[PDB]
Amino acid sequence: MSWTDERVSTLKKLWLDGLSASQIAKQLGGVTRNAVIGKVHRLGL
DNA sequence: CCCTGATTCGC
DNA sequence: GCGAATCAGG
Repeated sequence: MSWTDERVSTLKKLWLDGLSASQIAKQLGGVTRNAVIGKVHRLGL
């Protein structure tokens, strides 16, 4: 998949909750923990 | 051997 | 903008 606005919203919610990158990756599907960390960085979190 | 985030740069 | 493959550890 791709970083749709929906998926980014989910990432932000879960990260702001303190879930780890691998946990978020598993919840989302379609991305690795690497992709999640990279997106967290580009979002400025 | 399970796990954590951080970074570079080809794509 | 994206994320594999490191980096740097717990």
